[PDB]
Amino acid sequence: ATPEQFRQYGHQLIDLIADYRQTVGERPVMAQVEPGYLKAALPATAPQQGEPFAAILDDVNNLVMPGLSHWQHPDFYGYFPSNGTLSSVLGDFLSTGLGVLGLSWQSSPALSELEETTLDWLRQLLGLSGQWSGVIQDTASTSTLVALISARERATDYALVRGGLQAEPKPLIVYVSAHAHSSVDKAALLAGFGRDNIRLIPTDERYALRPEALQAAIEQDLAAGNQPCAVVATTGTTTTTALDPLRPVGEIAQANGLWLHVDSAMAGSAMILPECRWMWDGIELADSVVVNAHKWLGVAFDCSIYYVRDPQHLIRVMSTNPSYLQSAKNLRDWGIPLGRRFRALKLWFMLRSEGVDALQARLRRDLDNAQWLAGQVEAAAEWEVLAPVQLQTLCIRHRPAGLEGEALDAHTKGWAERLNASGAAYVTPATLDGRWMVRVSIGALPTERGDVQRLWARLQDVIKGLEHHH
Ligand SMILES: *Cc1c(COP(=O)(O)O)cnc(C)c1O
Repeated sequence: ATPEQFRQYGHQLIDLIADYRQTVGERPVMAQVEPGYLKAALPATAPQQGEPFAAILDDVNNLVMPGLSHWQHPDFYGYFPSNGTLSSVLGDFLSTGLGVLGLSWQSSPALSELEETTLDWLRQLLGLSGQWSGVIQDTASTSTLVALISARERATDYALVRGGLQAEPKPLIVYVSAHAHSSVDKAALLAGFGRDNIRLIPTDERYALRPEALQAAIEQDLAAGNQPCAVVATTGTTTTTALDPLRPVGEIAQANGLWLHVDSAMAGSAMILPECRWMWDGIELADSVVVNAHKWLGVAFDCSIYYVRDPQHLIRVMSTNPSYLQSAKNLRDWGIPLGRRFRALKLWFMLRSEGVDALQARLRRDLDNAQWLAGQVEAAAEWEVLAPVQLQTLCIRHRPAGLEGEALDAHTKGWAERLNASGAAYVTPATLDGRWMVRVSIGALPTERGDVQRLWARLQDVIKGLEHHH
């Protein structure tokens, strides 16, 4: 397309996306197609000569829109939100249409310097001290790998410029809560740790790891000749949004020379709320922390924030130059990819356009709406909440009288799959304590108290065999 062909196409697409965001609630939250629907519906080869853009858009309405689960939906409650404020979407347009790449400062100064400013902007909004400095990764997954590669490198004296992992005399252990996200385990394994070497630490009544078990596990490996390396604590676990206690775990990791990396992907955003930073107490004792501004806060995916107190050790590892001294910026050296796009446009536009006053009320909205639905669920007979509601996620279940064990597990994913298939809401079944339950994660951008009331009505009715279509 010419730049003005593109501008005739630009305005048509701006309109299509504006009507989507407007009328999204009118659709089934989750896709109602079958595996193979699109591949069967598409050509088998690329076209030799270009095809008109109206042809695409037709295909976009007629083939692509029915095979979407809608994350930006008032009735989406699944997983954790993947929140896409239209101001940040407007930042992403500009980053793509500009076309620049950061391979170095010189290859575009405005990209790196903006990212430096906006990350410091948010560092302050989260309540973090001045010793913290951040970079945008693509995902928490990558971020925790960065942090476990950082952990490895600290405990092995930068072996990567020598024999690397296989020349180390002692197994490097990684200690995580038994409710830590599956990305934490993978990251260990991609950094070479071995499943054997990852000890899951048991949890408490509130599914938070017991520091007493950590220090038990840690003494036992020293009494085995293994070499403890790193702890990974989770502030807001995926199942129940449990809250690892980071001050006792941070004093342990400090007393034993281990890396404390904190996985605050989901609940990190709440730390712009001053009333919620009890959840983060101890975090100043941590070596790294990751928050997914592309989750709840509302910047469009991808935008994963990683903060270290020792950026000189990050640069040493990722630039594979351990002789480096900070006192004697190049985001190249702050993560895996040597090239980045202008994702700082997204943070900049959202932080500005909305304002910290809007971002605070929204998150406090999802917190307040999750206390409301927990109060109905507690009091309705036959219904129960299985975990504390310290964030905006509820672990709920319905209990027919007499119905225990496997049968109930079937009853629970049955109605969970029936509610999802109706189109009224999107919920994520998940296991807790060897039993199946159902998660309600409240925080999609347009989810307000009216929508949550409805969800509580569809939940009751789906058990009585009543399902709602649009
Ligand atoms: C979502 C999440 C992850 C995964 O982060 P990605 O950005 O999807 O890679 C890891 N840990 C926690 C606690 C999360 O909520």
